[PDB]
Amino acid sequence: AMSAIKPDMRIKLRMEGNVNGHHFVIDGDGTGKPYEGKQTMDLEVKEGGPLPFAFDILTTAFNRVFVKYPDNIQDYFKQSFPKGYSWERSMTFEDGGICNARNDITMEGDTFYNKVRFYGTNFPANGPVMQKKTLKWEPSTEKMYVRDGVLTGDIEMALLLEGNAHYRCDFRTTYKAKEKGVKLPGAHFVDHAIEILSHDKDYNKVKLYEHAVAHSG
Repeated sequence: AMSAIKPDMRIKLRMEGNVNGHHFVIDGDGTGKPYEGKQTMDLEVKEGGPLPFAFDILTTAFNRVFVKYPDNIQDYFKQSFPKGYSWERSMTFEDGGICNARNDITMEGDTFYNKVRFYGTNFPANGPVMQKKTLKWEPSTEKMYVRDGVLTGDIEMALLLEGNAHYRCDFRTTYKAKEKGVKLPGAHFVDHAIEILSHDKDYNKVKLYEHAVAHSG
């Protein structure tokens, strides 16, 4: 049988968000190569712009289907389709900032649909997020393992800032296939690299790119 996952897929996304009380809506239109672990999104703020905080804190919320998995590691996410899966994420920043995010991922035809919710709070008014001092996320390694019976990914993240410093964050994401029969994979790692390829001056429009590869170390 031919895989539910097609080698060239489109992506549709809407995020409803609130960071330090600032409400916003962002739409995404993208394409990706699931078996190459590559995807590109064009994002557009639809409400609440210009955003008064660093766009970078949102970008990892804009799907682990787009990972190049070797044949010796079980691919939980590609096995989650056609039905799909969802994830919940906590992001705990070094200065007390805290974000919680969720994505519900479904498939219709050649397109992944993403229903994203994003909540951030406790960011200091003088900190780099509210002051828009971020430059990029550094490439990262996500540790995939089963925690309390649920596939979980832990990441030590780092935002490069203006002025020779990093702003660090702990990610924990829980991943759940909609079909409860999908077998849990063995522990492994996923290397990520996310980058903004271009953006407007006020980040109303952003082009985003991610490359990810799975490995056993």
